[PDB]
Amino acid sequence: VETIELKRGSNSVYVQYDDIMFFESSTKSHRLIAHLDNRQIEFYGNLKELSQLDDRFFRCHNSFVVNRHNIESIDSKERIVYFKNKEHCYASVRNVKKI
DNA sequence: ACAGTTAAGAAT
DNA sequence: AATTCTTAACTGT
Repeated sequence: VETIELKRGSNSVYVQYDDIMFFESSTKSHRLIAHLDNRQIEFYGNLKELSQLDDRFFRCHNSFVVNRHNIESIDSKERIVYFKNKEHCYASVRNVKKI
């Protein structure tokens, strides 16, 4: 069991670490979006604390924390991180080396 | 180094 | 249970 509580104010949703492809910032202030296989969950959190949960969670961009276990491939020239579910996000110039 | 954008603290 | 203001730290080139 590697469970994370995604706190939502009137409720919480619980997911496994490896259900999560990546996290990004929401356009709602102080919310993030957890990208699961084919669902997304909005919750209260910050990307910094998620990257500190576990070494699989890597801060590849100011707006993205990726789950290394669910990365399918990486285009290092375009700085695109592709996930097993066929979503993608971006790594910043300063962080792309380290993924 | 630069001009523009944004994550997350403080308050409530 | 959510929202704004704020500003240091980030962004790509």
